[PDB]
Amino acid sequence: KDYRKKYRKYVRSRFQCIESLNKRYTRLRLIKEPIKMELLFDPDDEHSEPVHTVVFQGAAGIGKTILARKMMLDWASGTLYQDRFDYLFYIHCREVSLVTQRSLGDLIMSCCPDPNPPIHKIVRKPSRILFLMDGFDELQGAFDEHIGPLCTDWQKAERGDILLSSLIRKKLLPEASLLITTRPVALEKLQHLLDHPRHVEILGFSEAKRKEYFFKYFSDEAQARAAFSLIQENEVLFTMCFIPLVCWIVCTGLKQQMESGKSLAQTSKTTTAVYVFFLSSLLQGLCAHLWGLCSLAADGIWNQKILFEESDLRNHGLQKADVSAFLRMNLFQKEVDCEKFYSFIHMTFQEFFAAMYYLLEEPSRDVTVLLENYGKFEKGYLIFVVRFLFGLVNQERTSYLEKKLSCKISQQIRLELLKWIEVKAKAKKLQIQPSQLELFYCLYEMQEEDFVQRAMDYFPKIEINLSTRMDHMVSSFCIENCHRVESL
Ligand SMILES: Nc1ncnc2c1ncn2[C@@H]1O[C@H](COP(=O)(O)OP(=O)(O)O)[C@@H](O)[C@H]1O
Ligand SMILES: Cc1cc2ccc(-c3nnc(N[C@@H]4CCCN(C)C4)cc3C)nc2[nH]1
Repeated sequence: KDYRKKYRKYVRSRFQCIESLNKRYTRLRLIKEPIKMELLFDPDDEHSEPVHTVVFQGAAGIGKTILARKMMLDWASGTLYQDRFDYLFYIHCREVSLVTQRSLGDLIMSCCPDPNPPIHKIVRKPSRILFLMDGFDELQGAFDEHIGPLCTDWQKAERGDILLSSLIRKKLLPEASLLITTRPVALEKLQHLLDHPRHVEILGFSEAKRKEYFFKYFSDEAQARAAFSLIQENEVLFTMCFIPLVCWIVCTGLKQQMESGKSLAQTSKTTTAVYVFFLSSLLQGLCAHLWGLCSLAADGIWNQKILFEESDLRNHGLQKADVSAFLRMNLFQKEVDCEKFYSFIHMTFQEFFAAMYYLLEEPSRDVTVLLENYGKFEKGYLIFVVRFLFGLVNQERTSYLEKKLSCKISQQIRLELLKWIEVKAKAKKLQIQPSQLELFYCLYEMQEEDFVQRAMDYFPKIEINLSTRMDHMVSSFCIENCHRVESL
């Protein structure tokens, strides 16, 4: 009752996101599988009982964390679920340990600012509690559908996985509501726990909300109009910029380019080119400390570590003053509340530095054992580590950041990636690790006509499910680059 006011006051301040949240927040697209946020838990024309679990699936960098943090802010402001919920607990999945034996009560007290919250007054009305589980795919370690026995005691301390699994399966607080956000890769795992979920898909910015971001970002109109014109003139960038992280990256790259007397131009055609163009803006240190940055990201992927403490990055080379050269330029950030923990600006940037590690001119650098771990939740699926390898390996493509890669080892990786394509194409009897469309996403990043032409001849037929204009772009490139032993 009176504590709800104290918790709401805390949620109002901690979710300010001054990395205002509102000052940059742009309307994200949400579709049921046109949904009004307030009626997410309201049952449909058929159901009489309300929805208890709602699943937000969306792209990497689409803004799942920003939507969760916006919901938290709007709720504590009064706007959202004023009469539907009394408590909204934000569970940052990357911070939750899958092995750490903890109770559901312990978890709720992590979301509380005070040391002694009234945990019994809080779980008094479970139906009035909504668990905002952010980043299910970001749960470090293996999340198995076989873990057990399940939990039905909120006070009982069970293994992190058993605890989260029991909450998802609605075994723990059955009438408490749940909002799980995740990339669609991990939806295979999540589907096996969900008790009648209502699926929703985050589809980034609309064609109008794309322009809107460019105008909330650029305080000047003459800057905003010119930066959006660069996106309109570029077919690939325009398509890519529905993803808000892509908008942030492009605007920040063009902002650094604007700082100099350099006429606006981004001739980027691949996701790898977008990340290499962005990183090259920050290269004025990130040249001598490139070995550390890549080894830290690779070690943090092989053993599932998003948050690296002071001791992780100290042993990796980057000292106390090097981390300041990465924080101010926007490459490293302080997370895990007011504690000395440093994680990458995004999981896609960690997967980028993990991919770059294998290509630096000198964990292990065996792409063979890296590719064997592809498609596993316990390793982060490695979707982007492989994609960035395909793009960086690109021989007929070089910038400043690409010139610091061994041309001898990037050729060996090129031949290894082509064998991996041949293996996946022929033995299609897999319960999906690299889908046929995902293999088209890998060949798109590659871009080289000598490689894509050879890699395309392995596929017997084209069987893919096109969903976004990106799917029909990436796969059309591969179809155009595929031609038989005598087609004509
Ligand atoms: N609606 C939005 N408005 C403004 N920026 C956004 C929005 N959604 C995402 N972002 C940008 O994307 C970045 C990462 O997105 P995030 O919400 O963490 O997505 P995900 O969890 O799907 O990777 C944010 O730090 C921010 O720069
Ligand atoms: C910041 C940022 C850059 C970026 C570039 C591409 C994508 C992306 N990648 N793959 C998609 N769908 C395929 C479908 C087949 C299976 N594979 C694994 C997934 C869809 C999207 C939007 N997300 C991105 N985020």
